[PDB]
Amino acid sequence: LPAPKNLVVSEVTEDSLRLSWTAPDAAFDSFLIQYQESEKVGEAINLTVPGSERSYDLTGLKPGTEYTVSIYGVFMKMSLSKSNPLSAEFTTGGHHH
Amino acid sequence: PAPKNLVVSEVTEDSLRLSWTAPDAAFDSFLIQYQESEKVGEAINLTVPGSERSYDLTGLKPGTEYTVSIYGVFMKMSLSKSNPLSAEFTTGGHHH
Ligand code: NA
Repeated sequence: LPAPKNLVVSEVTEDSLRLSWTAPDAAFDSFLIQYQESEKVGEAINLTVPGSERSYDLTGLKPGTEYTVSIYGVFMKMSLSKSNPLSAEFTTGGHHH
Repeated sequence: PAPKNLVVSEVTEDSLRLSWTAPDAAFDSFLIQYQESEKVGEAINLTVPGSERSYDLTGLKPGTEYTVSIYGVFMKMSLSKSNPLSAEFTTGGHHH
């Protein structure tokens, strides 16, 4: 099954991590990115980005701090379901020929 | 849920005007299938919008029994996520 791959940082500063990853073209409608300080100090944060993105800047971080980052591909599927049928027999007017 | 109360409202020598009931907005459309009863493998299929409660079957043979089936059709939307990809990264600078 499809999934994001190759999660790296392309840039780091004292308060940011610029993420980069790969994914099959149009496999995903969006990405869910979850991040939190690794020791679990501070809030777990959830963000969404468009499915065409392959990079994202995590900003407003604390210096010298380890973060656990998770990325999920998100996909929508549309299908049609069918009820059980209702059936009846009817006869047209007139004389059979 | 499913359509209920399939009847004809009108019959002529060449037509059957179908009528049925369904809960408001239960279905996005209806599938109607019909064929001469004493016949196999000549079925006719069509769809109508989910707001409709009648449909005219025309160009039929006189004095002939027809089997008619109606299905309620609903559009299902699914939202799913892949397996996560996870990594740990350290920001720049000195921890405080
Ligand atoms: Na779901």
